[PDB]
Amino acid sequence: GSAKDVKFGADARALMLQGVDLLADAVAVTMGPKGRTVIIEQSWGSPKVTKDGVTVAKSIDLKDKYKNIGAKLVQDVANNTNEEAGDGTTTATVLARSIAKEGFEKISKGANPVEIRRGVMLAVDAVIAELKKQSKPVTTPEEIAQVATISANGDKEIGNIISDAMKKVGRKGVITVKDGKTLNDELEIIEGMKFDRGYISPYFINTSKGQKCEFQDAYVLLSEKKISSIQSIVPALEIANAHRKPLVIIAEDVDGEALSTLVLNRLKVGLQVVAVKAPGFGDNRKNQLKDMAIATGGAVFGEEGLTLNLEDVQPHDLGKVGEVIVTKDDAMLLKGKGDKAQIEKRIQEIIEQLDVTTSEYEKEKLNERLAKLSDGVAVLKVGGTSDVEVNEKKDRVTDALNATRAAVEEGIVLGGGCALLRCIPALDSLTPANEDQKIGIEIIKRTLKIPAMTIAKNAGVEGSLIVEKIMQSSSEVGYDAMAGDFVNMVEKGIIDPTKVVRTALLDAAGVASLLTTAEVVVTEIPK
Amino acid sequence: GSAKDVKFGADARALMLQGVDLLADAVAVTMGPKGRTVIIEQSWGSPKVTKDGVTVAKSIDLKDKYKNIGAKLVQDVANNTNEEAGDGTTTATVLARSIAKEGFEKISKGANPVEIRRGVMLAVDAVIAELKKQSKPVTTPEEIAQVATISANGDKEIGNIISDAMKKVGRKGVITVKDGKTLNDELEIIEGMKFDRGYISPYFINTSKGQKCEFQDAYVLLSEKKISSIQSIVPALEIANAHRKPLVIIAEDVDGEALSTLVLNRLKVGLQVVAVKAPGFGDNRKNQLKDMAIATGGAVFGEEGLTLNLEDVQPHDLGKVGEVIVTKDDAMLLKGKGDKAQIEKRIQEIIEQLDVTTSEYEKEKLNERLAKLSDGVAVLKVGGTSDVEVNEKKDRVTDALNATRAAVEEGIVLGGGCALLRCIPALDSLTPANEDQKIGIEIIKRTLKIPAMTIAKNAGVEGSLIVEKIMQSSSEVGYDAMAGDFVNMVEKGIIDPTKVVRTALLDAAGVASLLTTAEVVVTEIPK
Amino acid sequence: GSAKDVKFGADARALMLQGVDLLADAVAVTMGPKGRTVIIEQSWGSPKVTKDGVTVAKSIDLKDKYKNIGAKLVQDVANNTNEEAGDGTTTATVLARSIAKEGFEKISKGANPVEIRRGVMLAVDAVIAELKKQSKPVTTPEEIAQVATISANGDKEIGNIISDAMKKVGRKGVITVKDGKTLNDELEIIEGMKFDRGYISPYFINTSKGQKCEFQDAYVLLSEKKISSIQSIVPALEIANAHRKPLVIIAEDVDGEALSTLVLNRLKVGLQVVAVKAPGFGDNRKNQLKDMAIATGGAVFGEEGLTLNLEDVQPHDLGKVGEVIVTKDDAMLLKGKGDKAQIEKRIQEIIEQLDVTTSEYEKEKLNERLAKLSDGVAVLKVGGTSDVEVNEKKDRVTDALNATRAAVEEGIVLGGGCALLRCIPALDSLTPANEDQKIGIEIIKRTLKIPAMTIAKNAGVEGSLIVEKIMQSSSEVGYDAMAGDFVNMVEKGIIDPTKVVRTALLDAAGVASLLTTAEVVVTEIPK
Ligand SMILES: Nc1ncnc2c1ncn2[C@@H]1O[C@H](COP(=O)(O)OP(=O)(O)OP(=O)(O)O)[C@@H](O)[C@H]1O
Ligand SMILES: Nc1ncnc2c1ncn2[C@@H]1O[C@H](COP(=O)(O)OP(=O)(O)OP(=O)(O)O)[C@@H](O)[C@H]1O
Ligand SMILES: Nc1ncnc2c1ncn2[C@@H]1O[C@H](COP(=O)(O)OP(=O)(O)OP(=O)(O)O)[C@@H](O)[C@H]1O
Ligand SMILES: [K+]
Ligand SMILES: [K+]
Ligand SMILES: [K+]
Ligand SMILES: [Mg+2]
Ligand SMILES: [Mg+2]
Ligand SMILES: [Mg+2]
Repeated sequence: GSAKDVKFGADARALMLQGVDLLADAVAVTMGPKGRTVIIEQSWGSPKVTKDGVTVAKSIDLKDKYKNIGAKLVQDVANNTNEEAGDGTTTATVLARSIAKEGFEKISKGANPVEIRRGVMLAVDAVIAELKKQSKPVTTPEEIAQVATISANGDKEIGNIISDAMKKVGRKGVITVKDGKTLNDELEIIEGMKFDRGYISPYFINTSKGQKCEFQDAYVLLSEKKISSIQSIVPALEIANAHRKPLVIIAEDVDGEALSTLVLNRLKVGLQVVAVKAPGFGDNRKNQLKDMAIATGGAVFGEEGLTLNLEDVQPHDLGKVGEVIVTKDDAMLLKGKGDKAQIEKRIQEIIEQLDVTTSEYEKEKLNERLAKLSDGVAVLKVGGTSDVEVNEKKDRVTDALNATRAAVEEGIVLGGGCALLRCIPALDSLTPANEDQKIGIEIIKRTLKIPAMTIAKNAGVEGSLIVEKIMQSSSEVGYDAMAGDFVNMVEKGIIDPTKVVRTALLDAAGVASLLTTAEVVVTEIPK
Repeated sequence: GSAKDVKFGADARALMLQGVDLLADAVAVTMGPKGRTVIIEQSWGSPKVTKDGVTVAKSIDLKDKYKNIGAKLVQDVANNTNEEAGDGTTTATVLARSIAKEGFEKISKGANPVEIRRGVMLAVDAVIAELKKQSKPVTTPEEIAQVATISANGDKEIGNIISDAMKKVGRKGVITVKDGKTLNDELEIIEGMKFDRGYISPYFINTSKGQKCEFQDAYVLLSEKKISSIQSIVPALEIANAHRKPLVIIAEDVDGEALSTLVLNRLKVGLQVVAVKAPGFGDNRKNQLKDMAIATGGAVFGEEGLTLNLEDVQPHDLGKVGEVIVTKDDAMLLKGKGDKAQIEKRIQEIIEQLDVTTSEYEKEKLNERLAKLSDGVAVLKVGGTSDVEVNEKKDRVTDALNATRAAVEEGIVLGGGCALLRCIPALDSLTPANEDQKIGIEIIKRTLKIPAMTIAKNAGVEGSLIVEKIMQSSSEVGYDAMAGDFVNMVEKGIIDPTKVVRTALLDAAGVASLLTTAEVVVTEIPK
Repeated sequence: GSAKDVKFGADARALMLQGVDLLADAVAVTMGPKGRTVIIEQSWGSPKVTKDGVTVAKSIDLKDKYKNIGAKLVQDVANNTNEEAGDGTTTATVLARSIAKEGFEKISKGANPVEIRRGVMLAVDAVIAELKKQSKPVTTPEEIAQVATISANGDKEIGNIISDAMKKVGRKGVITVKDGKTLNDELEIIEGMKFDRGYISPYFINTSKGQKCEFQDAYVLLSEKKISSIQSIVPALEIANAHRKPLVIIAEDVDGEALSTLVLNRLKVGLQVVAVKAPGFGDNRKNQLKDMAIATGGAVFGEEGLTLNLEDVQPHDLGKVGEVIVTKDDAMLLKGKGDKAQIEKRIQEIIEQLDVTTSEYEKEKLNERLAKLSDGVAVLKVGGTSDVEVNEKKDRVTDALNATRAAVEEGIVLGGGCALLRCIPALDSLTPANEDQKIGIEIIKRTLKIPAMTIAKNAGVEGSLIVEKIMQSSSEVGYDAMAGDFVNMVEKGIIDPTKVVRTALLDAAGVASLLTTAEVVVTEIPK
């Protein structure tokens, strides 16, 4: 409806490339062991100091809307890489800038940018196949410590404490990061669990920093049926809220009108309540529900056997937890106030059920329930002098945790950008169908050298010479930019998760190759 | 006396470097066989298209006076290289920019830039000594053709015609360049003379294109003594007024009172007249005077023997020339209208004088006089379609002539910037006296790679990789950027004059190392 | 000196292409039999209506200096085509625009525009050779009338009167164009003379419309020797001052003081005088001076035989002419007041001298002198109702005369742009040395279709379809754009001079391929 400005061809592509180049130039200074930090002014308080690429990317918006379009596209690259992998956002940003620049350079009258994008996608699929060929699984805790050390900008203490938390809890166990009042980082093992169901409505977020709902010493209400009716929730609301404590409502399916009343009580008067869907798709749902009620000290409502209704609720039928953390994709409970003897009885019942199962699939669920109820969770308190140092270290510790989980689930490859450098001969064996696919393959081939060049450039040396010497060396030799010398990467611990590398490459390639197909750009005229 | 703006330290150096970088970025696009051209708008008509570095440097002035200071200093580098060598101005410009940038980067509180300049000078002296050690004298006309071909941006026709002109006339003979009316270039051999005395007053310049006085079918007046009195020039100026041919007055020392009269008659009514000092010191001066008089048909006035006064001049005692060209440092006569028999008698007299002398010093003067009478003068007429193409081609022809004469004088070294690349181990063997001299030596060492990197960069390849592969290769192997491959440069003809390389390096180094000593910049406030 | 603005690469090239495109779009509307006219506002009086391409080109200057540079370069193309051939300036303009656009489109990082220019020159040489093979000489006066009709925008009356003037006077004879007081054009045969020597000083121009010096009923002074002394010109100038007829001074060589006095008298008080160099080299010069002194009724001064000095001049020793027209390169006398018996005696003497010559070179000079004395001068009086119509028609008549003389000199080819279309297979049989020469050859190959496409576009039809059907037809078939149908071009008389076509192509190609080598543009900042 509003008036629009329309730009065509080379001028529009140059303006979007200027926006892409500005955002990527800001992001790229943080890459590698010799990367620097970015200070972002916050509107409410102290400025934020970060080395995290997606944090820098999300904080940059440009007044020129043509440049802002390219900035938003590179921001999409960084955000998608952060959501899918939790690391490698700087790598994804510089790869996206490289693909966008080399694709913009190749636009001519006879060129077909859609087929160039098809060649880019084919080359990226070939590189991802080569990366999966080069990947090896993580077998030792030393590799875990090395991955967490590299991902935390070379901090050996973070790698050691993450390796210790993974040894004490498990490789698939849950580890969380929260603020510490001391100067040094500390690791504690406490009671709790995490399940992979997020919140149902986005109106319960009272902490806008992490988009999560955080309550302490809250009631948790369990039910086998869907907690729906007004005569089921309103007396429950009165009993739970009116006991000077918050409320957590775990149910099967919650969609309609009662949560709108919950949102009305949250926004107008300030009801501290949260509602989460229950996990499971069968009898495992009921088993985890009973385990929840035993661990929190609460009771199952609307069950088939006892038939306890939500119309008659008593305060002794509600579980008490020391903390509840609800995010978009998962929620978790800390320090339930349930009886220890009942938890031990349920654990022994789980042991007996494991002793009488051989289906090789219910054993997995029973072992998961036993690990959820037995070994506890890991909490990392990040020390530091001030809030800015603590937040920067939180960013690095979260990066290290995400990269360590990715390395556990999908293995490791050579770090320092050498893994992408070793996939160039896989591109050399490709036969393009036409000239535009050859252009796209060559774009990806010249893009694959960019992360190692950026890492070497941030170290103050010439990146092209370093990359050439890496390619002329054997397959195990790369460049330690911190020590500034050519070493065996595996024995020096400079390794990357395979998932992070392939996620960054795919997320950069899709958006940047889509961007290079543009001929016309339409913007609103500024008012 | 006007108001001034004063800037200190890093901001002033950054603005000066911005001006230096702007001028050097404009100049550097013309370097090498794949360099491009610069179009400069002319106020009086058609724009000029040039590949010549000093023309681009002279054509750029900046409104910001802090940037304009650095622009003027780099312009001084280019102009000094053009005056001293006639070639290599683009190389001097990029070397000066490199030295200025690395010197500005290395300035700290404890740094002493004067001692850094001392270390720069010591390193440049070492590199020039290595260049003299690496030089090879020119022995074959094929080397002459190769030098003239390389200096003329690679076309073999200019190199061949310059080689033919130097075969017909001689290695030390005089060759001139002027406009041609045909499409193709052509070489002619006509009879004439050249001596190394320029004009005495700058008011005789009629052609502002080359700051030279050009007359055709002109009178030549000769005298052994100084043409001094007013009554010595009143018959001469009366004959010039009464015979309609421009007057060339060659004398010993001309100053003060009647040169001012010639200026007055040139500016008010427009008398075509020029005054040149006589060449030689002693009997050689009067011998050359008699040679000029008998070659042009004129007579020597005020001589010791005949005692012919300047008060009584007859029209048959004045020489006639088909052309006279008077530049700042030399003068030339072409097509003297003298008797052939008298010239032949003078030539046989010179031969007989040589036959009875063995002094081995004035034998050189006698051979010079015989060459001036008998060897000939080459004229290159540059063909083309328009004035812009003709001027652009004459730039390269003049560059090739200057480089060929320099190669005759001082020999040849490897082209493509490889000669400077082979002087890096000479810097590696130096022991600096202190830290600042070490800084200057490292500045020169990193500067020595700049010309080859610029040549490779203009060829569309990565200059650092090319320079690394050259340095890892044998001493005879360099990079042909025209063919894009690594070749033996002597047998492929890619060679440079030694004088051009050392002149460009010295002229860049002195000015740029003086520039890097600055802390305070004082400019006038614009009105 | 003054502050400069420097632009790099694609933006500067786009700005100069905008200037080239604007000037060529203005010029191209006048092309062909259905071209339209351009009105140019004049500062002093009525606007000028023209179909002439170089007149439109020289009248356009742009405030944007970057666009004005390309405008000046295309103006140089048009001016060089007008000077060398006198026709085909619109064709040269559109060819130059085509070459500039296609060369600007083909510039990339790896492209070498200098070698592209070399390929352009090689392709243009091949096309010019093919045009010379395709050319045929003019044999019949019907071909003369057809050429003059085509060049005068289809005006058969102009072609007929030019053919009649060439039948009465000769194909190599002299024909002049001036204003007429009637409505229709007239042809008058007078007795007069023309030689190929222009004025010595450019200060003698009185009519700024055509840069020519025109006097009526003028004195003519001749001298075998150079008119040298002030004592030689003072009797002549006192006669020309007293006896009051404009003074034509024919001399051997004039460069000095008396011409400065002539210029001073021209500028201050207004002495209507002209000075022209003497034609010929040797005894032919003396014969011509005696011939024309007798033909004008004057006398030869300073001769070897009679020895008549320039100090004693009488009014009966000077010739009288009805008109004198002195341009930059040639001069003419009309209606010399000589004795008929003396001219007849000299003509019979020339016949007697022809009867005793067999060297086949002095016979040519004697026949030329006989044709000068007895052939006659044709004068075309151009009719019209007003000055603007007369000026437009005189532009067309001058174009027709230039094209007719070019067709006499070098023959004819097919008109309508078909001659350039038939040279495409000559480019198809070319093997380029590298990729850049291939790019230049392709540029010239696509450019060769532009004139016929422009002619068809001005006719209101689709040019590409017409050019495709011409190329698919036989070699003698072209497109009559006036009749709008495909005909035999020779049979219908749609023919062009070969010299005009090759001159336009060469003049466009040299400047436009030089322009496509630009990377940096330096302009003056406007004040
Ligand atoms: N000592 C080292 N030598 C060489 N490369 C190293 C070294 N330490 C880390 N790297 C490399 O640096 C890269 C990680 O850099 P960084 O963490 O700053 O960026 P990112 O993972 O792309 O983004 P972000 O952490 O901002 O989400 C990896 O490729 C890793 O292999
Ligand atoms: N085919 C080639 N391969 C490699 N280097 C080459 C080749 N041809 C020329 N060169 C190098 O290019 C340089 C000359 O470039 P150019 O003439 O443009 O600049 P310049 O001599 O520094 O300055 P200017 O000519 O503007 O006064 C020399 O170093 C020469 O060795
Ligand atoms: N009837 C016709 N059919 C086709 N082509 C024609 C016809 N008459 C003329 N032409 C062509 O038109 C062109 C002449 O156009 P025009 O005279 O307007 O331009 P020009 O010669 O390039 O420039 P200018 O006359 O302005 O100096 C020639 O190529 C000629 O062959
Ligand atoms: K980073
Ligand atoms: K150059
Ligand atoms: K026209
Ligand atoms: Mg990281
Ligand atoms: Mg040069
Ligand atoms: Mg015409």
